Amino acid sequence: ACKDYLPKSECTQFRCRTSMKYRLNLCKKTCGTC
Repeated sequence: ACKDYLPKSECTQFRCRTSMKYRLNLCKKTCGTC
């Protein structure tokens, strides 16, 4: 359902914490949002 546009090194749970882009724009899950 939720894939990643980058590796765990690019999409950090932190990204979804404060950065919206990395969540929806980049990876779905890897960023911690699915």
